Amino acid sequence: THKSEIAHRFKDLGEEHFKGLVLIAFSQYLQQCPFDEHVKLVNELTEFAKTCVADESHAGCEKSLHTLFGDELCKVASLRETYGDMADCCEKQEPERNECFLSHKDDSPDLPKLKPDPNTLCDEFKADEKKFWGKYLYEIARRHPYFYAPELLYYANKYNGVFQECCQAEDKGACLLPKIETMREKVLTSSARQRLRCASIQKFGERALKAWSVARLSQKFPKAEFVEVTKLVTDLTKVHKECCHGDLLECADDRADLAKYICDNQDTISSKLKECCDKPLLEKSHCIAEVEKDAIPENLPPLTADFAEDKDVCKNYQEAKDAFLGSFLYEYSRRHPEYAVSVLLRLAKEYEATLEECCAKDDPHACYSTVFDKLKHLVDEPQNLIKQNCDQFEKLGEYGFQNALIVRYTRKVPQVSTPTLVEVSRSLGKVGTRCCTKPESERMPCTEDYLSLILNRLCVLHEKTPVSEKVTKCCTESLVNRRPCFSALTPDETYVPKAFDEKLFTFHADICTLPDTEKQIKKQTALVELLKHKPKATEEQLKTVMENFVAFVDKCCAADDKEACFAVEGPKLVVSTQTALA
Ligand SMILES: O=C(O)c1cc(I)cc(I)c1O
Ligand SMILES: O=C(O)c1cc(I)cc(I)c1O
Ligand SMILES: O=C(O)c1cc(I)cc(I)c1O
Ligand SMILES: O=C(O)c1cc(I)cc(I)c1O
Ligand SMILES: [Ca+2]
Ligand SMILES: [Ca+2]
Ligand SMILES: [Ca+2]
Ligand SMILES: [Ca+2]
Repeated sequence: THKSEIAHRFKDLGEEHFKGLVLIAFSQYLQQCPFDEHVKLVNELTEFAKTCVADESHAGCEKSLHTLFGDELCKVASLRETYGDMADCCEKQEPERNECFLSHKDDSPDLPKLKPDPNTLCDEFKADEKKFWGKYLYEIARRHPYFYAPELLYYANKYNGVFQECCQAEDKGACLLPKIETMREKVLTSSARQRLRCASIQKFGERALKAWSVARLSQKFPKAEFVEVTKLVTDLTKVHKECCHGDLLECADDRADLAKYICDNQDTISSKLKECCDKPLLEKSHCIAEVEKDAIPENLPPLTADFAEDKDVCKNYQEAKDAFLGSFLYEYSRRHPEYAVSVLLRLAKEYEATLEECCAKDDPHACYSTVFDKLKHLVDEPQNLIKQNCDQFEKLGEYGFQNALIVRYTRKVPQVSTPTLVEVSRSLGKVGTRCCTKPESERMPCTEDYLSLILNRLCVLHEKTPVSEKVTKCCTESLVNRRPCFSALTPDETYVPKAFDEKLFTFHADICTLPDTEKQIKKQTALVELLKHKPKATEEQLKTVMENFVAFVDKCCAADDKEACFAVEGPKLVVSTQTALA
């Protein structure tokens, strides 16, 4: 019995989750407002839902969630003061009003860094568990306004489980701290991934997210029929769409239905689902996401048969380009759980091009007969790139490898801003640690997938106020060729070196008194600057400059009166460095 969307969401999801989803919505839309105020919004909106559960015909209950929510945003008194043109949105009609609001969501918000102090935290948690859960929802959402919401609730539960276990113990910090750092990695990954999903939707169509999904599921569910994989992909894709347009109640609902659909059909999807399908809802959906792949069906025809050798290939393609191509991507991926989905979509796109050309020619079959070998370079390229880069990772270690990446990338695209260059090169530096030690069967999936993620963060940060047409080009050409494209950029000698700014290379006694993250960043920032100033420095010249810098920092940190020391050796470094790079 459903004619009120908000009555329906509230009945299906239940009050606790409803409130969590609503809090998240607001925290993602108004990233600057106090936690209190957001709680008040969530409570008025939840009472209005209750009134609707009670009478589904009460005035307003027929209104979509975007309508009701947007209406709540439009009542915030501090709205124009705190967010400006975001308040122009109020003069639009739905869906435009929600598109313009979406468009103000800040991807790199100027916010204090989260640094946990176990006593205050353990105390707050004992005082009020729900409210604790809630500020978690809040701060994380504030920092990731596109966080996949039902998954953020899952993490808020685990967060709670960790605090419930550890606060009991004697050494809180030693219990809390490792667990919180591990989870912080997992949250940052999660965040990245959903940002890529939304941005892909927003820039390349739903069709791209769909293709990716066919590839992913066809990998996990190699036995499932193309029809089943198709249905899964449709529902799952709709889920991502609702979450990317900010309708969280609906995304969480459709997701709960998907997990019900899956746990109810294991027999035609996968034998690896027995475990997952016995957990409570959030845990269940999460487990379904990360599930181990099932066995590949034992005797399978070669791909060559139906896609290169058959005589009707062109005819079949021509009757249903999409189903034919969908079938290609499905059939390739169920056989290769060891290729990265990025590679798989590249193979598929190559296949489409090959066909678009050959099916037009006088004798198509000879043109398409030999396509698979033409497909070979798309697998060879990134196998090689991986081997090569992990070596560099072996000797240098994380931070050495990051310095190489900062060098590479700064030469590559120097019109790009220092903070982004830095953030992105560091993150790229994490790929070796995350992947290189891996047994070969994962290594390509592991690296390519991670890089799409980091390169998407580059695009999203660059799209905002674009400075490198080179970047814009790599980011917006094809979603799937981002990596190769970026790998393919060579440095530019038209690039006129940037004028010398003393401000950029003056260092003070504060650097000794920095959390290490801030140390490495201050340095890495300096390195990026130097390379925008001296585009053509060489690897040895740069290594030496580095040696001089670390000697200098160590020296001045070590004296009991350091400000004098920096005040004196600092310009000595500048001189020396300018002489070396003269
Ligand atoms: O991302 C954070 O800022 C963050 C902060 C805390 I405290 C705990 C976890 I898990 C996080 O992911
Ligand atoms: O990404 C998800 O949230 C997700 C959720 C469900 I339920 C099932 C699969 I396969 C997924 O990939
Ligand atoms: O940075 C790259 O170009 C790169 C590309 C691939 I594919 C794998 C690894 I490890 C990399 O470091
Ligand atoms: O999980 C996904 O469905 C997904 C979708 C896209 I588009 C890109 C990456 I990396 C992903 O992991
Ligand atoms: Ca910003
Ligand atoms: Ca909707
Ligand atoms: Ca709907
Ligand atoms: Ca439902």
